[PDB]
Amino acid sequence: LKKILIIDQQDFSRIELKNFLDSEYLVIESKNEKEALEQIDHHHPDLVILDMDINLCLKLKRSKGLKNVPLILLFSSAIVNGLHSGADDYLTKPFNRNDLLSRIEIHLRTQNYYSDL
Repeated sequence: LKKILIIDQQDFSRIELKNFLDSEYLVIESKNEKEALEQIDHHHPDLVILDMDINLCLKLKRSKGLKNVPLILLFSSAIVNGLHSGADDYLTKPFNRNDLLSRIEIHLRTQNYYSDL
């Protein structure tokens, strides 16, 4: 199973995401920056999903544990202006669960593509 780290301060949405993703992946939850970074050192996830409600993209990207690991940013209702750049993909909230699952699968597939390369 591929590993997905979710970072979200809001417990309700964090749990809704993990419950949804648990059927397909090994899912690690995190509620803040320090937890996230610690989970990265301990588990080295294959993909990271960051909810804006917690430039954290940069910080995570400036981390030796995220090499070749895509970051997906989820944000509510500026990013188009360039703020919080550094992520590999951006989904607005609420997100279509089926579209998220598709992007995740495509990003991991690309990850494998380069691994096999």
